[PDB]
Amino acid sequence: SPEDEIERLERENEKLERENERLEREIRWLEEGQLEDKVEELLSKNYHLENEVERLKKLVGSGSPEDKIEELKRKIEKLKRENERLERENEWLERGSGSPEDKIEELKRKNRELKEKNKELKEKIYRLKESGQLEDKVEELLSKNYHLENEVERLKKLVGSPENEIKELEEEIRELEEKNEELKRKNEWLKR
Repeated sequence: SPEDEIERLERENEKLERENERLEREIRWLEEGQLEDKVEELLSKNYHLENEVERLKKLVGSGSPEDKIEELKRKIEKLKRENERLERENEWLERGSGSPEDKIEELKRKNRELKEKNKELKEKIYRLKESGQLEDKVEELLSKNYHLENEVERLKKLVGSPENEIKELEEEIRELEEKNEELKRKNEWLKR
């Protein structure tokens, strides 16, 4: 089915999109690097991020709400993708296949573009890394900087009251389940 194609290419492109962004940043740091200077300032940046992780960790008194919020955010993601799958089929049934096939065409063009750039970016980094020892240190420290960045934001999506948060997410789940049901009713109505 066309929507099986659409889903696949969106999955693959977003990952490419994310991975290319990281490579862009690495090259931007290694071309700009005076590399010893760049290393020092990455240490300080990672130092500041690790203390923020610690600060935010202490603002979390219990992991039990954290677990719950994480669980609800996952459920919300499941429900949204399923609602999107139902809306696409419903549009397709109502309005025909010309709209997916153009979307697919655009998605396969961007996919090829994204992969071409990925290969170029990755090729540039190997060249940039080259008989250099500082260069790997810079690689690791940027990688660490990426993970600490992600960790600070994870702890920011939590801390504000954790139970007010669970209250919100559970209301959103009610809305999505209501929407899911309407979309399935319209779908069965169409395929009758």
